Amino acid sequence: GSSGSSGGEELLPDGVPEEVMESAQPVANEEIVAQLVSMGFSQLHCQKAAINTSNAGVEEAMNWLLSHMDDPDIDAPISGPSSG
Repeated sequence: GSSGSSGGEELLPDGVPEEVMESAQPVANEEIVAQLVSMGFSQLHCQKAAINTSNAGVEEAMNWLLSHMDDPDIDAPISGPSSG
C-alpha cells in the first residue's frame, strides 16, 4: 500500500482564495461598551469583547474580557493593518 502526499505552496494569498468575504461583522455596542468602560474596563477591550460576543450582552462582552484579559490581541487594534 501507498499513500503519497507532500507538496509546498509557499507564500500566502491576497485575502482569501476563491469566495470573497462580504460585509457581515459585529459592532462594539456603545451601550455594552459604555457599561464595561464604566465597570472599570478598557474601551478598546470593552469593544472587542462585545464584538466578540456580537454585543449579545454586557455579561457576554465582559465574560469574553475575563477570557481575553490576559491576551495579546486584547492589545491589538480592532481596525488596523490586518496581517496573518
